[PDB]
Amino acid sequence: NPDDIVVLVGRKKSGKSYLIKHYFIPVLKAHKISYIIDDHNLLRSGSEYSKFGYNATSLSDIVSKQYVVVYDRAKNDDFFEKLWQASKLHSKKYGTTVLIIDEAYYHFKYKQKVTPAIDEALHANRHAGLGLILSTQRVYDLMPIVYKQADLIIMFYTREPNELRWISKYISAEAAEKVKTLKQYHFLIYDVNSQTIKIHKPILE
Ligand SMILES: Nc1ncnc2c1ncn2[C@@H]1O[C@H](COP(=O)(O)OP(=O)(O)CP(=O)(O)O)[C@@H](O)[C@H]1O
Ligand SMILES: [Mg+2]
Ligand SMILES: [Mg+2]
Ligand SMILES: [Zn+2]
Repeated sequence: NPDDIVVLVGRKKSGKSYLIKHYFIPVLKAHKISYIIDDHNLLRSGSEYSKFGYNATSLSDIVSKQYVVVYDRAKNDDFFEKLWQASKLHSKKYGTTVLIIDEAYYHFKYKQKVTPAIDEALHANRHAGLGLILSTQRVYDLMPIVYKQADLIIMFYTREPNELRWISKYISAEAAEKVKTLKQYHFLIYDVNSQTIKIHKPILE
């Protein structure tokens, strides 16, 4: 489902962005589904996702360009609110769109303020015609309501006790047990709605 909320959790170099770049993005593009990437990581030239769409420099670009990448310099509440409004208008034009947010702790941080945009993103995304892919490094980086509102939660290896406790409490105790034994680039997929778990082999490319 293009309007699903998907959350990816994995340590640095776990393979979560690789999953976005070589599974999610290709599948979206294959089904002719548009996306907007909120990118926080600068590279030597450009940003991490520069190759994956039009590098926007105005709000107008966000609405008009079918595949769009937004480098987020301010990384604040005001920016996400503006991006969300522009994403909704983008969705009006291009139909159901996935908003991809790497390093999502900038906008959905544990104990941060829930703006109107955040509340809408997590509760009214389908009506807004927007799916979400949210990515973070530790489970406890984000507001627990993100996991309660997700449709799919993807997790790579961890045995960190606070992480396991969060997973047990807000996601699934079965997930908390199974995440401990994942090998490199293997991942667990928890379906929040069916309460089902599948272990996935590393993706090819
Ligand atoms: N399924 C897979 N098969 C082979 N190699 C993989 C893989 N998934 C990830 N890798 C390798 O691991 C490296 C790091 O992957 P990735 O960038 O997805 O993790 P990450 O997003 O957590 C790092 P960062 O914290 O910088 O964002 C990639 O350069 C890739 O070469
Ligand atoms: Mg990454
Ligand atoms: Mg130890
Ligand atoms: Zn951002």
